[PDB]
Amino acid sequence: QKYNPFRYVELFIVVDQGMVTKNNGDLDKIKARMYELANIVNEILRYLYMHAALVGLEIWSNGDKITVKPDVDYTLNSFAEWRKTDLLTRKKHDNAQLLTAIDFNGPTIGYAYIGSMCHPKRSVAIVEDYSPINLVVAVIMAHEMGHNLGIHHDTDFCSCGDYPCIMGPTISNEPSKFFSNCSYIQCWDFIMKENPQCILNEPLGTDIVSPPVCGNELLEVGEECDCGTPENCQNECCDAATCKLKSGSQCGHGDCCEQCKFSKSGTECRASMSECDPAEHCTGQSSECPADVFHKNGQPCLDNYGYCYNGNCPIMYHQCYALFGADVYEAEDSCFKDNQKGNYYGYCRKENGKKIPCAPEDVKCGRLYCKDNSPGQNNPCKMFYSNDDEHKGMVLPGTKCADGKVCSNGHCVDVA
Amino acid sequence: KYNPFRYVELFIVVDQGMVTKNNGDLDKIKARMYELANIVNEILRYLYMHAALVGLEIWSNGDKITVKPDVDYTLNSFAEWRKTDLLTRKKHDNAQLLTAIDFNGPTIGYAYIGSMCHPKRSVAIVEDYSPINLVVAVIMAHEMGHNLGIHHDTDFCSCGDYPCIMGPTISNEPSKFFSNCSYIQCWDFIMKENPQCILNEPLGTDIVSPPVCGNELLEVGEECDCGTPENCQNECCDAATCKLKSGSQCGHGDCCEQCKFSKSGTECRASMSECDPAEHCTGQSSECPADVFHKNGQPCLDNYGYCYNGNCPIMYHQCYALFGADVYEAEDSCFKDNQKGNYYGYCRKENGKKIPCAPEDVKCGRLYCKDNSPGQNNPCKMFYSNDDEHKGMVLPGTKCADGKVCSNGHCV
Ligand SMILES: CC(C)C[C@H](NC(=O)c1ccco1)C(=O)N[C@@H](Cc1c[nH]c2ccccc12)C(=O)O
Ligand SMILES: CC(C)C[C@H](NC(=O)c1ccco1)C(=O)N[C@@H](Cc1c[nH]c2ccccc12)C(=O)O
Ligand SMILES: *[C@@H]1O[C@H](CO)[C@@H](O)[C@H](O)[C@H]1NC(C)=O
Ligand SMILES: [Ca+2]
Ligand SMILES: [Ca+2]
Ligand SMILES: [Ca+2]
Ligand SMILES: [Ca+2]
Ligand SMILES: [Ca+2]
Ligand SMILES: [Ca+2]
Ligand SMILES: [Zn+2]
Ligand SMILES: [Zn+2]
Repeated sequence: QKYNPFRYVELFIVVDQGMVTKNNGDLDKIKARMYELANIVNEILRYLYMHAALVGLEIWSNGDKITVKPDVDYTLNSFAEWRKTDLLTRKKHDNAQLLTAIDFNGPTIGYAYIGSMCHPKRSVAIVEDYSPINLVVAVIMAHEMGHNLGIHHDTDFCSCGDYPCIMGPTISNEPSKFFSNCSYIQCWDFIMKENPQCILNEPLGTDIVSPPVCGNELLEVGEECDCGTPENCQNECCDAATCKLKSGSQCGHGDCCEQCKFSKSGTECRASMSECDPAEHCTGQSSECPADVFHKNGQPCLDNYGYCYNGNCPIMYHQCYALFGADVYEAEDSCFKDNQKGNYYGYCRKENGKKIPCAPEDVKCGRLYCKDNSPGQNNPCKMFYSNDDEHKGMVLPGTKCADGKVCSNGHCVDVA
Repeated sequence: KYNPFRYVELFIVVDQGMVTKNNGDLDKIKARMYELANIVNEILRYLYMHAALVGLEIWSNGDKITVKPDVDYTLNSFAEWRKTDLLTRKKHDNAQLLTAIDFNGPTIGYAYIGSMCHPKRSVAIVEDYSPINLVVAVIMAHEMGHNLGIHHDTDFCSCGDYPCIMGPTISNEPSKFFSNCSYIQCWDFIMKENPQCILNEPLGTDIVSPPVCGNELLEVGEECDCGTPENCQNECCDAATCKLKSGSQCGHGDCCEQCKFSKSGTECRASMSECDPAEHCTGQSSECPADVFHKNGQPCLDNYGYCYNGNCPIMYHQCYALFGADVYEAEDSCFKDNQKGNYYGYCRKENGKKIPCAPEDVKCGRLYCKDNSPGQNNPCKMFYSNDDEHKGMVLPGTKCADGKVCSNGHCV
């Protein structure tokens, strides 16, 4: 299971009603451009060791499914909410942008949550159809996505050469394709230090909706392999320019592809996480590490210390350990009553602003309590809270709150 | 010149139990304390650490705290003594109480985890478990390693076929070796939570125990010292005479280029700011000058700040440190939640207890910064973690007005 240096943003573009009428209804033409923007956005991000892959296009040729308002802050929280409640529940994807004809107040031609990549709500960005030039619109797209990647503007002695850089204070008439030194650092700081696990997988060709394109470094339909331009290709299994495999190779992609041949059967290709993570192994007859399989969510795991959840086994014990280190354990039940106060630290589910208190049963599903015996600092009900992320130190969704019960969204709901 | 090592400046406090046990022979106790401290420096070398005994206090009259058999009491009591008494009249990084009175849950040692340099918590307690110096020494090494965020050797950390310093339990025949985990954790805690109080190198005169040749600590009567002749790697000093070999000039301190002097203008000390007048050497100077600063209050940085202990603290620079780029100084109006008296909003502390700011001292408690993150707009964002309520307080010495500044929670 080799380590991929790249990440991948499985993008989802939405196009507003406004934008459509601009284009006289030509749905096919829109699609065509959204396919092209995508490839320029992936071109651009390559410097950052990142790819951009269009896994969904949804044109509101019917009508805007949210009110697209001139004030760009309302509109963004609005698109972020629809992204989460409607789009996400219908389609898997990492990041969604909204292209629009609507004139924003600023004037602002782009607006996007900082360091949000992968956040169920905030991994989003609004983008003005600020020009017919695709190089321009794509630069804006890549720019906002950069903000999501937690990149801030260039300042001071940031450089991308003697051209206009992507995260420059403001856009040029004749824009370049170049992120800046400052951008590359800030972006990889965000990955290293926030880890958006969701951009980790290479998207499958079937998964991608743009006409397959050879040399974009995205394996796609009809391609036997892809490894960029002839000048960049390190894959001696692949004819960079024709995207077909070379002579004897049975493969030129995947974790189950060695030298150029298929991986021996039994060859582990996806390491197990926990006991809710059955390992995967190569078929001996294919080129890709077989799909990932977990156990039955809710399965007695860890000598019945926990009930499974997405391949892992969340037990209060480990949760303490992470927060508070060696020799610290689960606290007295009494400690959890502080969850009903509904204050800065004690609660269950923040809904979209306020801190909702805990139900006297749901108290084992808010802020966590641990019995810290750190000499000279013994404290029965040790708790953890930073407003640097109020989630650090809340019980993980999936944790036993009793027997035959788990914490689902603030609640100690029932198991089955 | 960057120094790998850190230097624990240890202070030992000996209790009454001990004293009676030695029938009051102080001249003796002193002698053993010196030995212990030396043994404890040997041990530590592996962590690239040193222990230097810069203080020793035998309670041969009164006992300065009622050391109870509840180690946790004795410990918090002895910590408060350290900081509200001992530390007032003696500079020192870490302190240890050797007792001869037995503690409860059969306890030979007791120390704060990762407490190194803490005004109150930089201490540990060790028990007169044994006449055997090396046995006692090791407890001291141990409860120090605790002080340093070092944990019990889990289940398979190793150090040869010897019992290791941070083993679950002590053996009948201890050894001077720290385990690999220990090296790791040590420096993680040092890297991560860097304690500044162990960076300076003890002056030879800062040390109270009889100078030693080949202990890796420059002292009085020594020209240089670089440990055993087996470990001494600078070809400038005979590591047994400690007075430099054939025609060597110097051998320690920054200003010594392999066995000889530096020269003039040669910058010698860091310069945190413009409030730190670099200081260079001169040749004829075997070492570096004393760290000159700037008469506190000397205007600095476009007239946004006034100096302090070497740096130049301004509100803005302090928002950027906590929150990153694009987060600037908040309007005075936010700072007003510092008279609220609540978990985040005070101006200082009297006794565990928080004092709300007077309207006057307001830009002198919790910090507030303007954060316009799209979708997450917050005009008066501040930092608060129960890991350290102090993280986010305005920095002791920061400009809060034309001419006025912050000190111990006031704009004055
Ligand atoms: C407050 C407002 C003025 C910020 C801008 N608006 C514009 O820059 C604009 C409108 C018409 C001409 O310029 C904004 O929308 N900022 C956006 C877009 C942006 C900022 N820098 C670059 C560089 C390259 C491409 C796009 C952008 C932003 O994302 O910050
Ligand atoms: C409650 C009690 C059993 C905890 C131990 N006690 C002992 O270690 C002990 C009692 C009689 C003989 O040994 C404790 O507080 N230990 C200390 C000191 C310690 C533990 N392991 C090592 C290894 C090397 C040096 C010192 C120690 C501790 O801090 O854990
Ligand atoms: C960016 O690169 C240029 C190299 O020309 C350098 O001058 C500039 O200061 C660098 N700054 C950062 C933050 O990398
Ligand atoms: Ca993905
Ligand atoms: Ca391709
Ligand atoms: Ca699996
Ligand atoms: Ca010191
Ligand atoms: Ca010496
Ligand atoms: Ca200076
Ligand atoms: Zn921007
Ligand atoms: Zn211990």
